[PDB]
Amino acid sequence: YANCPGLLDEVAMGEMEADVQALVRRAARQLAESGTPSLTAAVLHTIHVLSAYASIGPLTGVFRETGALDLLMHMLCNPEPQIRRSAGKMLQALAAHDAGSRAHVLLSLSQQ
Amino acid sequence: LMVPLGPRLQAYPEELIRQRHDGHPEYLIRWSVLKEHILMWLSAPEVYANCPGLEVAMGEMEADVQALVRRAARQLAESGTPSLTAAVLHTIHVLSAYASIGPLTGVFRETGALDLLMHMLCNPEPQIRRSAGKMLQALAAHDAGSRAHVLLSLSQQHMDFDSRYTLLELFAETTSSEEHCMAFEGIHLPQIPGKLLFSLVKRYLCVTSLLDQLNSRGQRELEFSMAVGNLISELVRSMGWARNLRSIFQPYPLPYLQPTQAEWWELLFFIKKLDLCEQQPIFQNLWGEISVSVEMAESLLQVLSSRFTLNDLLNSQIYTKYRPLLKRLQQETQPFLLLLRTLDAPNKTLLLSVLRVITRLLDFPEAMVLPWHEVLEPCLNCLSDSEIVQELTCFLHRLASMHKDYAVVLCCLGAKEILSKVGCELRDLVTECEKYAQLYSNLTSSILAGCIQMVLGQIEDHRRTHQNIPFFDVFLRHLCQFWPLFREQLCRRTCLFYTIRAQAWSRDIAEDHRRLLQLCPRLNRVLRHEQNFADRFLPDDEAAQAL
Repeated sequence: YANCPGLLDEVAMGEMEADVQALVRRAARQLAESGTPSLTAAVLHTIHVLSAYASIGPLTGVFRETGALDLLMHMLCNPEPQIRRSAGKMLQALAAHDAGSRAHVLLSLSQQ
Repeated sequence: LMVPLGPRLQAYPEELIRQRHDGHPEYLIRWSVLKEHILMWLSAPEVYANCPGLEVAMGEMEADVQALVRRAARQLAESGTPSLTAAVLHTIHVLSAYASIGPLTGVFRETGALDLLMHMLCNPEPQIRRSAGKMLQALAAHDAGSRAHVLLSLSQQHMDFDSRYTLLELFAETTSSEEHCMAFEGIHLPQIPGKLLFSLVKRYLCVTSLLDQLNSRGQRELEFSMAVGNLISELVRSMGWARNLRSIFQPYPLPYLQPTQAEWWELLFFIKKLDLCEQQPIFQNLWGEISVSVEMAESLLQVLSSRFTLNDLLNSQIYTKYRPLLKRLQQETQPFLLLLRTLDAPNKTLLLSVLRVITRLLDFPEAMVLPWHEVLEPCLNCLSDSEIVQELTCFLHRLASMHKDYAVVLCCLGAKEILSKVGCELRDLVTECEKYAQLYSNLTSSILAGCIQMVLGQIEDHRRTHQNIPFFDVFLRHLCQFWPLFREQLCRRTCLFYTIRAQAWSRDIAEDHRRLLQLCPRLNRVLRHEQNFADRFLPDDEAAQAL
């Protein structure tokens, strides 16, 4: 109020969070099925969709709330190199929103 | 697979982008060149020859996009809140993310999203407008044709020249596709005034839309013919350059060396140029593949010439082989060229008469038909006699006080620095708006490059057709008489095309050895077509030998 006062519909946000939860479920289903390149390409498309979902600013609380972190970590341990790079880009896009997600992600990534 | 392009140039493909006389699915692919990157259209057998390697979720995402658009309808209908714009912005983020997927383009177009973009056109929020532009850019990345359609629906809406400039600049920024992306020339392409730019932009949009939609077939023939003709005519006019106009392969008899429709094409184009009242009698007298006699063509040419831009046709080749002063200058724009040349020459009597005449003639607004602008190059480049210099400055000032479009034309001419070097109010005239020269340069260069892309791509596509767009001779000839750089582009294009075809033929022949007996006539036909191309469209025997 003293220095800069001027600087002072989430249903769709939560809906997209739940939809991303279903999408991550389907993506992990494809990851368990990642023995055929068709499902691998579909999983890459799903990961692109997941990143686009991650492009939001304020919904990081839901993004972690859906427990996407562990699924993403498993995806980083997948032998899909291009998909691994894409997931890394998605995590980096996530990083600007919050630091704690990144810290926990890499920290769990270390204990392998 | 590595493609040997040149002594230092090599190439290699990147990915499939799209699909489509074959009547079969096809594929357009980009190719990175290591020594920029090129784009090409191939066919599935040629794909297997050269590029061997390269579901219900689509339905789910389509339902998501449809429902999202339905929600965004209300998200935009309630644009009266600080949260309204932000929710619309989030919706736009989701959309532009979705439309970056190939299949989503048809869904968005089928979703009536043109209505959404239209509601975005009237955006007082510059953030919302630029976000819609970003969405359109993503749509163009998805598919150029859908982007053309959307921008046309935007164009489907005498508006303010400033508003016109705003809309056109937005469209130029948004539609800077990879095709619109092109190499800077580095050589002086002359100034392009504003209204010419707007008209040519409209024509280019028409041409691109028709070309994308190309694939009875006579409809496609007429569409491509009319679009290419109008574009070539407008580009020649705005450039104004129309006022200036043995063995093919060896360095026994050659079977290919031993062996008009385009005239009818010009005739039909001009008959289409005639209005309904004008064109109807000629069409009735005629009553796309009309067979005629030379006398019939002469009669049609006379009938066309007998009624009424006309001087532009008078400067053509088909005419060879087969307040009153303002209207007069309209009938003969070459008289305007003569006036400009007369001013384009010492003594003070001639130049004084020229200056006084221009001043006393501009007083009548009837100059709207005349361009009155082509001279502006030397009026600032050359002029420095005291009275003469004052007269030139006052003439520029009068032009500035007349038209803000002509003011922008002088702004591109950079009259600010010169009038600062000077008898100075013209500098203040130039100090009206200095934030449009980048727009002028960008739009002009991009449009010229786009036209060159169109012609080169058409020739490449015809290479498989082996069978005439109006005035195409004029454009390629003017570009033929720059030519080093564009010639480099042409030879690179031909090299890639023919390498792909040759590898395809070799792969086919490897299957069965009986193929060569049928192979020989194929080479005959190909070499014949190349010889025809070289004979019709290439002056320098050295150029033909290089090709």
